[PDB]
Amino acid sequence: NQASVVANQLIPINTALTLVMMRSEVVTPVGIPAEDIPRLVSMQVNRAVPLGTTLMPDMVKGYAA
Repeated sequence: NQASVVANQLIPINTALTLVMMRSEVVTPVGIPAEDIPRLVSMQVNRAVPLGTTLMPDMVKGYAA
């Protein structure tokens, strides 16, 4: 089924995303699609994102699908 991006470590506020930060899992509710990982790289989050949190569109500065 449909995988989303999930935080693979705590991602602090205002921190640019790296590939080691993002895993993919089938979770609900559904978040940013796992195929968008590659383009989230270097975008910043606007809040701290705890380990295992699904990344949602409103958490990433500048994201529009």
